[PDB]
Amino acid sequence: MGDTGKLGRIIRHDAFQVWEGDEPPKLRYVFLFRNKIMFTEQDASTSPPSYTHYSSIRLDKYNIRQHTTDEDTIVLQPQEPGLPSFRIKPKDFETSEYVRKAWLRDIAEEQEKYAAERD
Repeated sequence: MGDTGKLGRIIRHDAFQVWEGDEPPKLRYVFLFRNKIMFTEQDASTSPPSYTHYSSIRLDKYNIRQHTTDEDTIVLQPQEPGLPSFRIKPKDFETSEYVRKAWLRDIAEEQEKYAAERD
């Protein structure tokens, strides 16, 4: 790909420790930029593997669902041949939720600038 990438920071960027395609846990830094969700799956699979920003999702041709009622979880479903069903859990750190709660709302209406930009 190269090194022609910007910082973005236009939407949201947090690390969600979850399990993609039924495969063992990952530590992906989910970065939402413009209209796509690119998460760097920092997979501590020994040493050689891991995912150098290889995994990515686009809010165009993907199906998505969301769990709530204390258990907030964004679950995307593959409406494209290949993509697996991978969730995201509130594996933030100590106390949170309210952080990931905003993440849902973000998905429901990507780009803060579209509505009202802050900071």
